[PDB]
Amino acid sequence: PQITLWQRPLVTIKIGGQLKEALLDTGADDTVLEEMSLPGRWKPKMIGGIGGFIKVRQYDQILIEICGHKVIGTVLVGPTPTNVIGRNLLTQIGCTLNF
Amino acid sequence: PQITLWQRPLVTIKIGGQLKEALLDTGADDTVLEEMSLPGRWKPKMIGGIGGFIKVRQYDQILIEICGHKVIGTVLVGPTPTNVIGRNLLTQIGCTLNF
Ligand SMILES: CC(C)(C)OC(=O)N[C@@H](Cc1ccccc1)[C@@H](O)CN[C@@H](Cc1ccccc1)C(=O)N[C@@H](CCC(=O)O)C(=O)N[C@@H](Cc1ccccc1)C(N)=O
Repeated sequence: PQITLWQRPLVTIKIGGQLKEALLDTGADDTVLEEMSLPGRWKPKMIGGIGGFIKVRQYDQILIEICGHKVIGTVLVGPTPTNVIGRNLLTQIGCTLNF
Repeated sequence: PQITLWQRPLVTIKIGGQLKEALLDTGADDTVLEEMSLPGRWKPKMIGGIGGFIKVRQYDQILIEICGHKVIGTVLVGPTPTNVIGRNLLTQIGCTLNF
């Protein structure tokens, strides 16, 4: 739908059988979730933002249901303060900015 | 206009007589710009993101022209790696997410 920015753009997502809330973030190249049990293989990675860099684990082809849409993509799991849905998934659900 | 997320959502902004590029970021409560000479009074502040926290200076009622729209709001200036336009200004230009 259409979502204004008067409040944080938080949505419900389903990933790995669990329900979580996540921030739709146009300024994030990647999707990064707070520490969680995810199954499968992975490679370590380092990502950066305002404040510096953190080490996360990268899982590829993970199924996530964002609002009503299912998408498969990479999800980084590590010490982020909040779950953020980045552009790698936002393009999959057809998300656009408008003004 | 309508902007997809296949690439970073970078726009041209004019602030303090200078031209700069900035990222439209729905996941940022605030607008934070790389170190720049801005005139006026300010209060120190600390902001956080993925990676930790940084110290910035806060200027209120600063005029910024984002794309074709003029807006007046708070702008944080400090050591951010890239200029980000946060929700405090995105609401001013009527920016919405859609999918
Ligand atoms: C700007 C500020 C007011 C301090 O708010 C946030 O940081 N907001 C974050 C959400 C949040 C707010 C408050 C509390 C908790 C959580 C989120 O929107 C962050 N958005 C961008 C802001 C930003 C972009 C670029 C530079 C500096 C800052 C970001 O860090 N995005 C990261 C997210 C992690 C990721 O996607 O990997 C990113 O795209 N990083 C890229 C590019 C990069 C590399 C190295 C350094 C900086 C940026 C990357 N591939 O690592």
